[PDB]
Order: sequence, then C-alpha cells, then structure tokens
Amino acid sequence: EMRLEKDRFSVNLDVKHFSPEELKVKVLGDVIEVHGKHEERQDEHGFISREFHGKYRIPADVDPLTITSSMSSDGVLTVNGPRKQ
Amino acid sequence: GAMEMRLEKDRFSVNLDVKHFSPEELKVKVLGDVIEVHGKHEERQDEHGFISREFHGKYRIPADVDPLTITSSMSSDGVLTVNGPRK
Repeated sequence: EMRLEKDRFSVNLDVKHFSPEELKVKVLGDVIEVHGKHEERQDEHGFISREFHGKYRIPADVDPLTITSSMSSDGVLTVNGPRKQ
Repeated sequence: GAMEMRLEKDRFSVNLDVKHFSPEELKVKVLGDVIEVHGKHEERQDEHGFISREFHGKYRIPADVDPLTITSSMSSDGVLTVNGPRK
C-alpha cells in the first residue's frame, strides 16, 4: 500500500505473522525491496511455509539515502522517506 | 500464529489465516490421508510496484476421519478452514 503525501512517501505492509528476524529491507538505486519468510514445521502431522516479495520504485523527489524501515506492534512494516521540497 | 489444528469429538479442523487472498487464488487438495493447501497472490504495476504473496502447507488426516467427507470453507474475516466429521 503506497502512500504519497505532500510531506512524506511511505509503503505499508501487513506482516502480522512474520517476526523481525524473518524480514529483510533493502534499497538499490531508486527501488525498495522487501522479503519475508516464515516456517512452522509443526511436527509429523503438519507444516506451513509463508513467503512474500515486494518491490516499490521511489519517487524522484525522495533521496533514496533518506529511506528507513520500521515495524509496529500491530504487525505492520513501513518503508518511508521525506519528500524534498 | 497463522494456523491452528483442533480436534473435537465430532470433528477435526485446521484453521488458516489467508486474509490477503481471494477465493480464486486458493487451492485445497485431499491426497489420500494428507491435506495439501496452496495460495498465491500477485499484484503488478509496471514500472512502479510489485507484491507477491505465497503459502504452502500439508497436514496428516487422523485415522478416524474419512478423507472423502472432508470439506473446506472461507470466512468473511479472511480465514480458511478445512474440516471433516469423525467416524
């Protein structure tokens, strides 16, 4: 969920079932890259693997070096940077 | 957790969180005495945004559950349940 305000630009993701250990955020050029992987090999009667990949092009008026990520209690991953004005 | 298994006296069930998936994108298969589940969701806007979401799972069916009477359902809360009565 891309969000373009006047003041900032953010990218919000629901990652409720991934711990911070299982998430990675990278920036290369003007592209934000996000990945998550969680596994529950629960015994001999079950398993589940969950995965997501995301790429988001950064607006031209946002310096890619000013980018930061964060995770909240509600289980949301945000990648954001201020817009240069 | 995104998954829980639950044994009652009348039924067996497996609950799953699949909130971000539409019914079209989900697949429930009963393979003998094993349940297999799969979902894949992709949103592309070139050349600006890409999100890809995937899950894969398998569970063993208890001996007193007939694989043939296993049904699945999807709720409005975005929850997938695979359930079968017991014998």
